[PDB]
Amino acid sequence: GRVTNQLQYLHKVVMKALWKHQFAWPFRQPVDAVKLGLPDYHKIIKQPMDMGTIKRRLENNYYWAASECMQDFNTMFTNCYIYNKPTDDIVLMAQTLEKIFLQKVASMPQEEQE
Amino acid sequence: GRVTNQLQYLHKVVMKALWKHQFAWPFRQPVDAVKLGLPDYHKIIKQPMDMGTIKRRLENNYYWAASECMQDFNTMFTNCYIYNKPTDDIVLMAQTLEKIFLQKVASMPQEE
Repeated sequence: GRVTNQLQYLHKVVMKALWKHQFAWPFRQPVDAVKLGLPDYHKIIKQPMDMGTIKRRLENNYYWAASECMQDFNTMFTNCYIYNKPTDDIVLMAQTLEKIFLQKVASMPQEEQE
Repeated sequence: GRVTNQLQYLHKVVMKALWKHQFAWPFRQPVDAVKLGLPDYHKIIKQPMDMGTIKRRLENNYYWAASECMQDFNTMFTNCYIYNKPTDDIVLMAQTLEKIFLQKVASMPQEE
């Protein structure tokens, strides 16, 4: 439970950009395995992650460190690559979003503090 | 070339930690589909990436920005998750290495 300059950057710069992205819609809420017809989803993916969860954690001071937040972003993207077929559009969508995520992390301010 | 603080950090902290990790050996050279009996590998993975290539690139000043090297690390990890079965050990190895990657990149100096 902490607010830092990096957490504020992850929230207000990085997440804000990804959230509004045209490929973001599948990732803004938990995967709904019922609605989507995916009865094996929770057998394969043991740690579901989504932007809504990450955003709410940033608003509620759940994270102590930027790295913790970056790990949740990574789990979200990795779940997608692991669950889905190589040829699924969703995989391309996740790669596109993940490249922005990495690009933005490369300009995160580096006085990890608060 | 002079080497930005970020690329120096990627070389001396990130690659340093990953290259010597005990889970690193599958990733140190390009995947050999012949040796590994993986006829579909190059059909699924269109951009192979490996730590030997990235390390070479870091030594020979191939990179113009940190994000470029970081993209290569990401491609290497993602290749693995896309090609391999969810239950393969290699996936667990990749995840562990990628966690270190992200942890270190969290503390990377600022650009410029």
